[PDB]
Amino acid sequence: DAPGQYGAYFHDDGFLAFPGHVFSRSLPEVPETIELEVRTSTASGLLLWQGVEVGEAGQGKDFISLGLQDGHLVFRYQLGSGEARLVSEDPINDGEWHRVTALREGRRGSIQVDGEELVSGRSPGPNVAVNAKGSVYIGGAPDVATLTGGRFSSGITGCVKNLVLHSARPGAPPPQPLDLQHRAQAGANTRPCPS
Repeated sequence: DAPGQYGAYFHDDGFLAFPGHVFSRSLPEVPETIELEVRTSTASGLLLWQGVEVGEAGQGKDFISLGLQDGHLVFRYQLGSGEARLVSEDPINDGEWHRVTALREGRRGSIQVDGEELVSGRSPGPNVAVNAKGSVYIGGAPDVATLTGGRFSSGITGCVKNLVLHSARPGAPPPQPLDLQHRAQAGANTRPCPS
């Protein structure tokens, strides 16, 4: 009902972080979807990260992530037996809005940009489930390299909006975009992004 409720602008290495339960999972191999809209000129940086709870390895070093690499969308995950990395054909860091959708069914993944053709990928077997219950970071983090194990080194400057995180637990209701302005547990150098 308010401009900016579902969008956030990141600058000067800002970020928001949400409790892990915004991206709750359950049973291994339950399908999961990430969808968001992004506008940025940033070539390399983190869009979304969820890794293991602080203090829990354990939970192994599993993670799910979305980001930009030389402007291309990248979807990268680790279930405990090797990383998958899916990369868009084209760069998306043109400062115009794009919709990006990342889907996973156990080891198998796909990405789609602007409702165009799928690109698929797989992580090596046998592991099928992500064990990560840490906070969900959007747009960056206070120390991106430490958070991501060096895989990313910065966030983005730009907006993320209409963030849908959904593990399709049997019987559960439809997902809804996350209220970025009222549900974060931590953040800095961010403001509502009208669009």
